[PDB]
Amino acid sequence: GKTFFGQPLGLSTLFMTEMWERFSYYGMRAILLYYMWFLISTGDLHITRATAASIMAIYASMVYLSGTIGGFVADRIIGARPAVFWGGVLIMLGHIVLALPFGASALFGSIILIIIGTGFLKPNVSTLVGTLYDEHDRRRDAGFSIFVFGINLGAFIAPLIVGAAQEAAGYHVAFSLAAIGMFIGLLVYYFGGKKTLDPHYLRPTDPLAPEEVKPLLVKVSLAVAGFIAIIVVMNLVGWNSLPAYINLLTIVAIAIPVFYFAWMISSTEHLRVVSYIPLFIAAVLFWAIEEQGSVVLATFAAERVDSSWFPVSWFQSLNPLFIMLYTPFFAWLWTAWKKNQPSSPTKFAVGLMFAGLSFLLMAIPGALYGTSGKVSPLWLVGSWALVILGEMLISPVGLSVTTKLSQMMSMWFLSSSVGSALNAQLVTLYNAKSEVAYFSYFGLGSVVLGIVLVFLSKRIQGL
Ligand SMILES: CCCCCCC/C=C/CCCCCC(=O)OC[C@@H](O)CO
Ligand SMILES: CCCCCCC/C=C\CCCCCC(=O)OC[C@H](O)CO
Ligand SMILES: CCCCCCC/C=C\CCCCCC(=O)OC[C@H](O)CO
Ligand SMILES: CCCCCCC/C=C\CCCCCC(=O)OC[C@H](O)CO
Ligand SMILES: CCCCCCC/C=C\CCCCCC(=O)OC[C@H](O)CO
Ligand SMILES: CCCCCCC/C=C\CCCCCC(=O)OC[C@H](O)CO
Ligand SMILES: CCCCCCC/C=C\CCCCCC(=O)OC[C@H](O)CO
Ligand SMILES: CCCCCCC/C=C\CCCCCC(=O)OC[C@H](O)CO
Ligand SMILES: CCCCCCC/C=C\CCCCCC(=O)OC[C@H](O)CO
Ligand SMILES: CCCCCCC/C=C\CCCCCC(=O)OC[C@H](O)CO
Ligand SMILES: CCCCCCC/C=C\CCCCCC(=O)OC[C@H](O)CO
Ligand SMILES: CCCCCCC/C=C\CCCCCC(=O)OC[C@H](O)CO
Ligand code: NA
Repeated sequence: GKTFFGQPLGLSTLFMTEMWERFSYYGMRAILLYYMWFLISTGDLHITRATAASIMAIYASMVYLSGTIGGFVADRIIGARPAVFWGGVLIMLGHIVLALPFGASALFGSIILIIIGTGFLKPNVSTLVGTLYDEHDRRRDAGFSIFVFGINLGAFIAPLIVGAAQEAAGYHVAFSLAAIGMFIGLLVYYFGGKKTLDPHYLRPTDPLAPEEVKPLLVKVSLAVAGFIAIIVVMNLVGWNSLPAYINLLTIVAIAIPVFYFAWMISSTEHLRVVSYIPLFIAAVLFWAIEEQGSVVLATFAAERVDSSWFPVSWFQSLNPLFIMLYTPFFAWLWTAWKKNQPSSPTKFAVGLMFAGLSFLLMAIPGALYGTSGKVSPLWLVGSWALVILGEMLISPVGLSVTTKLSQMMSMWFLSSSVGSALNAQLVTLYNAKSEVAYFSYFGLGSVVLGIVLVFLSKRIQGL
C-alpha cells in the first residue's frame, strides 16, 4: 500500500537524513575555500591560496578515508543507528565551530569533527537503507537509487542556499545554515527512525567477542603511536609546516591501498587482483579530476568567470545537478543496451576519457581569450557536463566490478580518497599563470590513460 516511491516507508527517513547531511557537507564545501581566501586576505590565516586549495583536497580525502572505517565501528562497537546519530551530532558541531566568532583557529577543530562525524554517518545510513529490505527483496536496487537521489538533491540545493546566505549575511551565518541543515537531518532521523528502523541496529550486529577487544586495542594503539612518532620526527628535522603535514596525510592516504595491493598480490585468481590495478588507477584519476571541481574549478569560477550577478559558489550545484539529469537516461541506456553492452573496464576507460575532456575543454577559454580576462559560465557548465558523464560510467559499476574480482571492497571507496590525496598535491600547481598548461596536461594525460585502458580492456574482461 503506502510506500515511498515503491519502497518501505523507512526510506523516507534515511533519504531526508542523508539529504540534509549532504546539504550540510556540500554547503560547507561550496564556501570553505573562499572562506580561507577571506581569512588569508585579512591576514588572519597565514597560508597561500595554493595551500588553501591543498587543504580542501586533503580534507575530502580524509572524509572519504574516515568513511571506510565508520562501518566497522558501528557494526562491531556502537551500532549503526547510534553511529548515524552521533556522527550527525559531530558533523553539526563541526559546522557550529565555523559559525562561532572565530577565524582561522577554528578551521582544524571543524575539519576534525566533520571528518569523524561523516566517517560515522556516511557508511551507516547506507547500511540502514539495506536493513529496510529482506534478502530476496527485488526493490533493493530501486531503493538505493532513490537514496542516491536524496544525496544528490542535498548536494544540489546546498550551494544555492548556503552560498546565497554567505553573500547576504557572511560566512558565519552561512556555516550556521550548514549546521542547521544537519540539525534538521538529526531531527528527522531521530524521531523518524524510532518508528521504522529495526531496533536490532541500536546495537552492533557483530559485537566484538571478548578475545577480540585487546587485539583491536593493540592495533589502534600501534597505529596512533606510529603516526604520532612520525609527527615527532617530522618536527625534529624541521618538516613541520602545514604543507608538510598535508604531504604526510597524502602519503598515508596513498600508502593504504598500495599496501593492500602488495598484500593481496603477494599473498590463482591472483591474476584478477592484478587486473584491478588499472581499474583502480583509472578510478583514482577520475576521482581526482571530479573532486577538483570544488577546488580548481571553484577557483576558476571565482577568478576567471563573469559571475557578477550570482554567487560563484553556486557552480558547485552543477555536479549533483548533472548526476540527477543524466541518471534516468543512463538507467534507460543500460537496460535498453541489450546487445554488445560495454564491459566495466571499457566504462572506466571511457569514463576517464570524459573526465579528461572536461579538463581539456577548460584549457580552451584561456588559450583562446587569454587568462587576464573573464569568460562565460558556460565553460564550467560544459566542464561539469563532461566529467559527470564520466561519473555515470564509472560510479554505478565501481563497487560492482571491484566485487566480481572485504579489503579490496573498501579500496573502491578508497579510490576517491586516493584521488583527493593526489589532488592535495596537484591543485597547488594551479594558478592564473599555469591555467592552460594545468588543464591541458592533466586533461590530455587522463584521455591518454583512458586510451591505454581501452587497449587493456579485453585482458581485464576475461579475468
Ligand atoms: C547524453 C549525451 C551527453 C551530452 C552532454 C555533454 C555536453 C557537453 C558540452 C561541452 C560543450 C560546452 C562548451 C560550451 C561553451 O564553452 O560556450 C561558451 C561560449 O558559448 C560563451 O557564450
Ligand atoms: C580516522 C581516519 C581518517 C583520518 C583522520 C586524520 C585527519 C587529521 C587531520 C585532518 C587534516 C586537515 C588538514 C587541513 C588543516 O590542517 O587546516 C587547518 C589550518 O591549517 C588552520 O591553520
Ligand atoms: C553534545 C550535544 C548533543 C546532544 C545529543 C542529544 C542527546 C540526547 C539523547 C541521546 C540520543 C541517543 C540516540 C542514539 C540513536 O541511536 O538514535 C537513533 C534513533 O533511535 C533512530 O534510529
Ligand atoms: C541545538 C543545536 C543548535 C543547531 C543550530 C546551530 C546554528 C544556530 C545558531 C547560529 C546562528 C548565529 C551564528 C552566525 C552569527 O552569529 O554571525 C556572526 C556575525 O554575522 C559575524 O560575522
Ligand atoms: C579509529 C577507529 C578504529 C576503530 C576504533 C576502535 C576503538 C578502540 C579500541 C577498541 C575498543 C572497543 C570497545 C570494546 C567494547 O566496548 O565491547 C567489548 C566486547 O563487546 C565485550 O566482549
Ligand atoms: C585517544 C586514542 C588512544 C588510542 C587507544 C584508544 C583506547 C580507548 C578505549 C579503550 C577501551 C577499553 C576496552 C575495554 C572495554 O571497554 O570493554 C569493557 C567490556 O565491554 C565490559 O564487559
Ligand atoms: C579523536 C580526536 C582526533 C584528533 C585529530 C587527529 C589528527 C590530528 C592531526 C593530524 C595532522 C594535521 C595537522 C594540521 C595542522 O594544524 O598543522 C599546522 C601547523 O600549524 C603547522 O604550522
Ligand atoms: C598504511 C601505512 C601508512 C604508512 C605511512 C608512512 C609515512 C612515513 C613517513 C612520511 C613522511 C612525512 C612527510 C613529510 C614531508 O613530506 O615533508 C614535506 C616538506 O618536505 C617539508 O616542508
Ligand atoms: C535554470 C537552470 C536549471 C537550474 C540550474 C541550477 C543552478 C546551478 C548552477 C548555475 C550557476 C552557473 C550557471 C550560470 C549560467 O549558466 O549562465 C549562462 C549565461 O550565459 C551567463 O552569461
Ligand atoms: C546533445 C548535444 C551534445 C553535444 C556535446 C558535444 C560538444 C562538442 C564540442 C564542444 C565545443 C568545445 C567548446 C566550444 C568552443 O570551443 O567554442 C568557443 C566559444 O563558442 C566561443 O564563443
Ligand atoms: C566532445 C566535446 C569535446 C570537448 C573538449 C575538446 C577539447 C579538445 C582539445 C582542447 C585542448 C586545448 C589546448 C589549448 C592549449 O594548450 O594551447 C595553449 C595556448 O598556447 C595557450 O597557452
Ligand atoms: C599524434 C600522433 C600520436 C597519436 C596517437 C593516436 C593513437 C591513440 C590510440 C589508438 C587507439 C586505437 C583503438 C584500438 C583499441 O584500442 O583496441 C581496443 C582493444 O582491442 C580492446 O581491449
Ligand atoms: Na558573483
